[PDB]
Amino acid sequence: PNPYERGPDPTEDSIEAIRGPFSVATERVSSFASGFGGGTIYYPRETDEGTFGAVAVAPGFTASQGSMSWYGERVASHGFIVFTIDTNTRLDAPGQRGRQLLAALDYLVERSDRKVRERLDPNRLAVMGHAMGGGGSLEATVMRPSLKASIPLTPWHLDKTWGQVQVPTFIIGAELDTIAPVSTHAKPFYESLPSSLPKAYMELCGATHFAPNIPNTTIAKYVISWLKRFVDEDTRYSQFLCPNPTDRAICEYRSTCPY
Ligand SMILES: COC(=O)c1ccc(P(=O)(O)OCCOCc2ccccc2)cc1
Ligand SMILES: [Ca+2]
Ligand SMILES: [Ca+2]
Ligand SMILES: [Cl-]
Repeated sequence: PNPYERGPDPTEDSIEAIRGPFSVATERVSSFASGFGGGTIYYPRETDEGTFGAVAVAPGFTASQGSMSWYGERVASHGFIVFTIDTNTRLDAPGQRGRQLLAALDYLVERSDRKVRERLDPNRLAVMGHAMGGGGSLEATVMRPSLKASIPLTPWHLDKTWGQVQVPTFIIGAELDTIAPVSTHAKPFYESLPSSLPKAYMELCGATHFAPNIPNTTIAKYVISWLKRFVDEDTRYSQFLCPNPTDRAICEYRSTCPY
């Protein structure tokens, strides 16, 4: 009965697939837009099952949306509006990246053209980001507690305490990261999140700081599952999140399961 359920019942094969059951169309947003550097909107074409939630996606320091473009088709085809953004400058700090993620979401709600706006549920928004943009994902949830989900990917931030976060948060770390080492960024972040929050931490064996910038089935399958569970309230995806996954590519996993 869940009004936000989209797509057939999932399997291990369907969440690993490079293409979900929805066909995807795109829209380029100029950098002239206020509040962020523009980006690319990826949306599902089919409307017979209802509107969709959205996730804004930020890159890291010195990087552009091209470092995140593969999340666009992969995630949107499982039933989401996906907005891979550019920041105002490639040198913006994490707090700036959080502010601009929220401006990108507000663009979708308030400014987008009819093709996008009529496919969107403005009540169900989420944030995701890489490196400093993962620090921005944390920042955005403090700025806006009504967000449905947050996914910081190999996140970087000098602030190590996130005990006021109220948004379900999934931190992905890279075991051999030397730029944002898991021992000094991802793990203290995760441990400082409220213990009553639905949250998870996944550490990828042998991975580096730029693992999130190339197609990665392990990232994709649980990014999709997390957005499904919390943006769509879709408990069909709880089976992949709880108990903790044991994929060979995972070297540590922590969670507040069951949820
Ligand atoms: C300001 O403090 C820092 O130097 C610094 C702190 C954090 C991060 P990041 O968002 O986790 O990195 C993501 C992109 O790789 C960085 C990079 C790429 C290419 C050439 C040099 C550096 C980056 C830099
Ligand atoms: Ca702009
Ligand atoms: Ca464990
Ligand atoms: Cl690295």
